[PDB]
Amino acid sequence: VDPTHFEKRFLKRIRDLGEGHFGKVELCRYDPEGDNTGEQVAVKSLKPESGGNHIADLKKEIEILRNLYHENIVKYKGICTEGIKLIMEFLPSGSLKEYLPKNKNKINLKQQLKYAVQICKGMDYLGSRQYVHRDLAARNVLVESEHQVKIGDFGLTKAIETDKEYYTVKDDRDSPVFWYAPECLMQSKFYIASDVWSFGVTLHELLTYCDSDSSPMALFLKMIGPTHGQMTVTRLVNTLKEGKRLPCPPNCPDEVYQLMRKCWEFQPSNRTSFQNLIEGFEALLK
Ligand SMILES: C=Cc1cc(F)c(CN2CC[C@](CC#N)(n3cc(C(N)=O)c(NC(=O)OC)n3)[C@H](F)C2)cc1O
Repeated sequence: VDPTHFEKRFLKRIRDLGEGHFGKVELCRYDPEGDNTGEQVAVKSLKPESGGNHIADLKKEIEILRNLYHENIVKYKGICTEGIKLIMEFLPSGSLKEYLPKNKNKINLKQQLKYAVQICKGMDYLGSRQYVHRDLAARNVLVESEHQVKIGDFGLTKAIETDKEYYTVKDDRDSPVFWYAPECLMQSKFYIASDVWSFGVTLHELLTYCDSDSSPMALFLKMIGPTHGQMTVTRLVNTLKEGKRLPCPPNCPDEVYQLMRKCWEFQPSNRTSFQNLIEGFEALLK
């Protein structure tokens, strides 16, 4: 028996956990014994279509996640082969986006900063292994417990070539533009420092308990105009070049806001590092 080999005949679909353009993530029970006692798992699969081989990308995502081992990175469980399905642990609390709005009374600033540290430890591990995530947002941060988060999705993750500072693409811009650094929006280049920018926006989300009326998309559209359509991104790049940033979350101490501002230095080289963030948060927690 290979315990990472999940037979289709035993993998029972329960419900959708999410959708994207090219695929979905479903709650399944792997129930070899057929009595509903099998373990619940999360299952990423492509909708039958995926031309610009989404299959090749999913296979590379599976290979990335199989070889990540960190307590703040969602666990690989295995595959289901037919087309292929990525099986992961199921975290029934879901993302910070579903959990924080329901648990503000539970999650105070101290716990928010611990979650901030744990995201940074995840992200520093992925950086150490020469990857750029390119999609760091609260919707991609899963709640293991009141005390623990894990980065839960690697759909856009890429290897930076050895002796390169960044990864270029212009694949499929369903891009999360309200999470992206200017060098990402302007020149489709992604540095580790780009994920640090993305982390500052995710920190803002965590500090606003992912309220939809304070979302980075809501607040940016207020700054530039909810109009604009095909002009949005320029207008956003314009806003950033003028030095405009997301405002301090209500009740966020200036010293936390100042760590978030260091994520948002226009030049990648001018940005804080994940290691420095962990230090600044740990300082604030003592
Ligand atoms: C084909 C590509 C593709 C498809 C997609 F649907 C998504 C979108 N997506 C990612 C995984 C997601 C969020 C995270 N992190 N999630 C994982 C779990 C879990 N493992 O338990 C979970 N739990 C949950 O909601 O519990 C109530 N949510 C959620 F499914 C959304 C991204 C993609 O690249």
